[PDB]
Amino acid sequence: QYPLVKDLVALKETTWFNPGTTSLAEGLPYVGLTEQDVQDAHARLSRFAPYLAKAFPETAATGGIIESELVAIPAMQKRLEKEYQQPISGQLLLKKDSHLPISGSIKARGGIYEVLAHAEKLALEAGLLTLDDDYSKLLSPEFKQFFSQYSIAVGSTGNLGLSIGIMSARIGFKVTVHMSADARAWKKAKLRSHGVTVVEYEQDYGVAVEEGRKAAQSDPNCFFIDDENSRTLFLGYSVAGQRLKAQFAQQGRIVDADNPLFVYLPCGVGGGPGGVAFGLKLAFGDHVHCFFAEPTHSPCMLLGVHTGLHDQISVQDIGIDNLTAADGLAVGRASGFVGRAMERLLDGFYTLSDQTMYDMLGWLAQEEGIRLEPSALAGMAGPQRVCASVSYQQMHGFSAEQLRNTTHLVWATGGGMVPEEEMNQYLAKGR
Ligand SMILES: *Cc1c(COP(=O)(O)O)cnc(C)c1O
Ligand SMILES: [K+]
Repeated sequence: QYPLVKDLVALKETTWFNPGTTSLAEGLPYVGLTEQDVQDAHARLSRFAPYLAKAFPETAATGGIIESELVAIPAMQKRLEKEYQQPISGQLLLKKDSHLPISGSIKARGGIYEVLAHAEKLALEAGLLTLDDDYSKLLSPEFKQFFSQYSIAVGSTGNLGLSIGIMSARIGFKVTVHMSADARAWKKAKLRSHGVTVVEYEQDYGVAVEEGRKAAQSDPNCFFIDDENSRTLFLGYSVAGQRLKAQFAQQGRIVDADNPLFVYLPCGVGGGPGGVAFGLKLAFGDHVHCFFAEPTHSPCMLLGVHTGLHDQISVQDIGIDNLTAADGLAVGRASGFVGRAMERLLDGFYTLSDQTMYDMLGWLAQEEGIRLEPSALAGMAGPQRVCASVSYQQMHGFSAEQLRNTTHLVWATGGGMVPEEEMNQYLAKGR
């Protein structure tokens, strides 16, 4: 076998288990954020819940908590064991962030949160709002006019654009989304139907984000959503940790030393999976084990963490084209901060090809009736990478029994809003 980086260079599916993981206590100083920060995010989303229930009536029945289902997928589990000839110990579950309301992706967590935090900040500073107000008052025509004086910009592939576009437009902000090549036509149409300005290019994610950042700095009433650097996005994602813990409790599922939880997180820039992993660590401690999953054509986070260069190296530095069917994950350079903040708290990083993603996407639809976009399948290959590795199991001291009592949680990150035509194209690609 090649050394790891040569696998990367060759676009071979590969797996790196992190030999420098630490206890939660030993890792926490390096995060730069705390459980108090995470609880402040929960509290902010709770303050906005009465606004959201009215602004987006699809959330009224939970109102307006933005949360997704946690489901068991034992038919898919058996299918994976059949197709890849590797047993999956324990139970396989799926977290359906693909089916979050409003924008149908994990970006409905961090993207939406960042937009709400920005509105709140402006409204507070204007003297228009206090923390103990009923936030549904923000729906008033006066508030919409207030927010119309401010603009938001974002670069995206873009579930992020979709999330920040739809939320910002509903609030009353002017919003422009700078879209990478190609970004799906349906997403641009969807944004334009919400009164969002979209600016189309023909370079990748990093260029779109760069040009979007440039345009927002030209105006003190324009706020750039910076997915490479925003801790606010990260915190919006991290809210998922306690939400999941509460679901596990409700469902009567134990997470402890004897019943470990392994979580498999698709990774673009790292804010999404990093933020979720942080919230998970605070919720479950040393008993949750987190794995990032990237396309073979975009292994930016694995590359950054493995080499210790983080955002100082890109996939293109190693001759990789950053072209993948997994749009949400087609990020060529890791986060400005997530790798350093989180490496001690991440058990491993792996890559999988577009074809693997497409094959699994079809199997999931066949076995479970759940239809996702290719990006959302990246975690699905994780349980078998982990179960096959004797060295990973020995590294962490996992017994046969602990492995039988493991929960494997695949984090689905997008797909619920993909139109039938595009979904049928996805299904046509798998074998
Ligand atoms: C945002 C996104 C991810 C993870 O993205 P990050 O850039 O790491 O935050 C994964 N899957 C989908 C479908 C996404 O939209
Ligand atoms: K990536």
